[PDB]
Amino acid sequence: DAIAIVGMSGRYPGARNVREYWDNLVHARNAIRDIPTSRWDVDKYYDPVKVYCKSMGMLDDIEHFDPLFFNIPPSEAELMDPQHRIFLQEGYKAFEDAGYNARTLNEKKCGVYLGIMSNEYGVMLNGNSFAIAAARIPYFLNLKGPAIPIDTASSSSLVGTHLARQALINKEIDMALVGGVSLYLTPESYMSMAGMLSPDGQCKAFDNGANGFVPGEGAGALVLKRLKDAEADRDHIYGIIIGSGINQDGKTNGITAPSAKSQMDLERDIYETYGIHPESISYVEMHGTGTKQGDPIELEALSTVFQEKTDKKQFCAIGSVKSNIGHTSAAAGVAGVQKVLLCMNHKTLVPTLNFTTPNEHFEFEHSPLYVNTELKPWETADGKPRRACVSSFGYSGTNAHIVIEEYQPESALFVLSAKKEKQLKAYAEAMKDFVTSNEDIDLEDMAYTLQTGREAMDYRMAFLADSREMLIKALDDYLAEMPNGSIFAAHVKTKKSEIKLFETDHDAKALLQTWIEKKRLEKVAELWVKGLQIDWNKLYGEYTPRRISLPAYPFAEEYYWLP
Amino acid sequence: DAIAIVGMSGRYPGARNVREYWDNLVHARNAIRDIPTSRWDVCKSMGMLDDIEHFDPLFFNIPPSEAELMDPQHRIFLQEGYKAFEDAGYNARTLNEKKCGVYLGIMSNEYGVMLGNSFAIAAARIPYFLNLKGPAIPIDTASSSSLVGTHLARQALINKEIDMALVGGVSLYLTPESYGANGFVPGEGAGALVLKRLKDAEADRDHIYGIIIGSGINQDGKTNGITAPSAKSQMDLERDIYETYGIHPESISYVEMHGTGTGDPIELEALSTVFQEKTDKKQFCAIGSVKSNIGHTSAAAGVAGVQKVLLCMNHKTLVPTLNFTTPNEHFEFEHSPLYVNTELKPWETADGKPRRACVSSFGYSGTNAHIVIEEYQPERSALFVLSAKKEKQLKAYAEAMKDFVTSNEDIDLEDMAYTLQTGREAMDYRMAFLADSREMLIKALDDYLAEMPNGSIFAAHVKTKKSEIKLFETDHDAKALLQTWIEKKRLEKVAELWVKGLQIDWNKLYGEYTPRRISLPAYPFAEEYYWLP
Repeated sequence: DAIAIVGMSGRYPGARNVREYWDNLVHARNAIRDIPTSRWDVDKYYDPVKVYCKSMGMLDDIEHFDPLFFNIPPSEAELMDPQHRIFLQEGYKAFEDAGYNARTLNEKKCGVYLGIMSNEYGVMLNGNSFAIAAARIPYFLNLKGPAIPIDTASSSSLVGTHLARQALINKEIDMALVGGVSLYLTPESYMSMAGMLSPDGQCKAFDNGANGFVPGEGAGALVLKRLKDAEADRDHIYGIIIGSGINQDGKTNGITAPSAKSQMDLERDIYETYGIHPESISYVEMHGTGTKQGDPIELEALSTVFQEKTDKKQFCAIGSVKSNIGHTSAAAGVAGVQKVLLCMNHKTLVPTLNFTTPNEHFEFEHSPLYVNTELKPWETADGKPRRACVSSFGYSGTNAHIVIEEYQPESALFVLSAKKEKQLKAYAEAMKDFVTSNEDIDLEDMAYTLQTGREAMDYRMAFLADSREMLIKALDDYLAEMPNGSIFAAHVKTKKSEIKLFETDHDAKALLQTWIEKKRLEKVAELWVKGLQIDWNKLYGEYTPRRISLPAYPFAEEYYWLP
Repeated sequence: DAIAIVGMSGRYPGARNVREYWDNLVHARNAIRDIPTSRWDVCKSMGMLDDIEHFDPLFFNIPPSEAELMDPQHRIFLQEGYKAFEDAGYNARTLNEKKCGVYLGIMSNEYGVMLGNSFAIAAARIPYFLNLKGPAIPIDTASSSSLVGTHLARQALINKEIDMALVGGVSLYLTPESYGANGFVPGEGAGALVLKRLKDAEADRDHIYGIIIGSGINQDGKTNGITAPSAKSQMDLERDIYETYGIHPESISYVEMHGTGTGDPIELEALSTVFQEKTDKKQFCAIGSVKSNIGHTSAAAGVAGVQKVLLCMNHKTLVPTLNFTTPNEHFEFEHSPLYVNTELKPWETADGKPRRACVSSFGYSGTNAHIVIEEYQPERSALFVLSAKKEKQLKAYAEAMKDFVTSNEDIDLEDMAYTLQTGREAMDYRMAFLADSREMLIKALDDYLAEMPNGSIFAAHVKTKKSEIKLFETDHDAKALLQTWIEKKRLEKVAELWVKGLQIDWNKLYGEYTPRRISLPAYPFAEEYYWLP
């Protein structure tokens, strides 16, 4: 039936994580910049009549990777497509977002469905196949569901979502990691203009000035489970997928042109199959690429389908994050899904950009649809969960559309760890920022997530806190190296002898067990940082807190490029 | 539930089509040859396709100059995919707007680099040409690709998301750069299957090669190096399929192994262990690998193995696996359910049970597939018509038909005529004739090709005869006379008119015996050379 989204991670232009993404959306920020000479010299390719677009939504630090984290030799990292490297990182972080770690993922039947559509690095070099890109995560984490790359161009990551959903519903897998990654490394690729790109370097989605898209870069991942499992497992749930479908354009006027009729059939068939009335939908993240003949076709299709079922007018807001970040290609679907989930979580709609005058080939006034350009509350009537759709159409003519529904659910000991001390310090910084930004964080849920939803790695710190202010101060003291008697820290490999007593003696174990049961947190903390395995479940009696989303591992930022 | 395979087409080393492929398997032929300098200047061996440069772009409404810029993987699959539909007896008219998915195994980009050529487009060429409306997805899981695609198509069909699938794979080895058991020899190939729900295939009176009764896919996960196999994943994959679908290993009498000649002992042990969990019976399941004949055809490996199995079932015959002198030391056969079949022999089954077989396909990225196939057990002059887009191809079509009839002494003439009438598109160059036996049919095609006058043979180019058939298209008495003819047995008249362009309602030829579509030779494409510009 319903598929829960239980974890997410993303990296988009202007946004290193989904928190910065949300902040950028709320503030109507546009991330598109001129391409710098550190990528390639646009002057050497630019002609106005060659490339006619000089702009891109670009990711920062595409060369950065933490190969040692993944048991990969540094020299092999230079030979790996950065698409692979960046997805490996984001995919891993999505699992940590959900509160799953290597131990809890080991041997899981988790499918991996990866949207990917380009091979620039591998060519520049003359390991880098799409097959291997999709398999890196399963190899690392010892997953056992199928690992399949999907290249249906810009619908890839939504196609992958559809396949994962079907596999989950058929019980062939028990979890999925779905995602997409796109980079534009070369003037040659990004180039293919084919007439596709905007000379102004903006996706003017829905606007009469729409004249092509601006390429964008990105990487994102979602972790999916059947809703009944997610509820039994006490996952945190961002939203639910309640319908999806894929089809083809078939014969169009040129193989890259869209089909109104296919888009209508796709949407109608989904809504009929899954019993979804268009009146119940209040937002659609459109494919919305800002192409002159594409945009009106999309609007007219969707509008027509909605109007078959209702006479209600201007009840469904439409937008496209491509107006913020550009066209992120194989990652486009996952970027749109994330935007929708964030909007649902905060009960807020955010502006779509670059919209001055409606496209002349479509009349909005008598449409179910309207273009939302305002930051505003996402209102819903009565009890009802919010619902939204996401569309993603590819140049090869394979289309996808999904429907998402809002999910409506019925002293603490803080521990942190990393593979290197420098990354522990970066972790503490990330947590301090997060807590600073999130004044309402539930401290007991946060601690419980750090205890049970993160792997205990070799460099450790821990401390007690009963409030946000105390928590912030401990992290500050840790970072400033300023003495604080409630902060503990150690490198596990250095403390083996100091812990052995509690691992082998029967009365020591019984005293440790008693300590954990009577919540003697200072004692548990000192021993944990030294490497002692703590049975965290024993800390909790009648009441067990819940896993929540927290910042995920701060990878080492080591540069690797062509050998 | 069950998925029917209603069409196939294939092009492998030494075999231009599935009929030659079968002939080569029966005779234990090995297609591996030394790589010639015309490919590159030289492992010096490959299972190679012939004339990989050849394409018929005009047939596909593609400009000849575009053809040079198309990855021959795309071109060749477009041809084989099309032909699979014609094998099944479907044409552009009957496929138009069908919800048919396309799932294409493909794992290399050599041409594009040497130089439109994305995997996404490769999968979309057929849907664009035929106006298909199911999703078109390329699959790159390396050598398990075409079997992974078969699994996905099967699940979409079961879930009613599509009403037909075209599944296939294609691999070519174009560059030196991308290139007892001692490793594999690379092979080239392209193959396609057409799939439907069994209930639809029976209602539609399709011819059915076999049925898929179970499939699954999984991953190796963490192995010792990312290209190493996992015994445990292979076992879990097979066990899960057999349990999910209620399949007893005792019922299985052939397995087409992944069998790359590297890996081999892990595969044997896994499958043997799974079977032995459920049965004590010894040496009842033959194993083989067509990679011994044609090399490792990579993305196409799964489809090549499935086709071999279907062909074996259809002819109730097991064929030798090659290059086997002594068993791999790391596996003991004697007390195994499994035995290596090296004989051409009858495929025996007990008390009228359908034969069952499995096909395994494992990729270097660790995504595995396995399917289970079951044998399907089904419950006067004729008017032969042939047409092509050019006269030269019409002649090539007539030759292919004459060879087929010559080779097949038990062909049902009424089923063949029916297939030509209802299962082929009426194209601009036309011929037709009457025949009431195999001998007369062979003689008519011979006469046609030898240009010997024969009063039973008609032929025309449709664009040249327009004025001459208008008399029948619009008049109500003319339609009645035509309708009368489609009835008092004057096939000669129907034939003359058809070749000139008149649209005939073939259903009207049949009262309440209606023949059945069968497999016949498919379009003989123009063999035009296109390579790098």
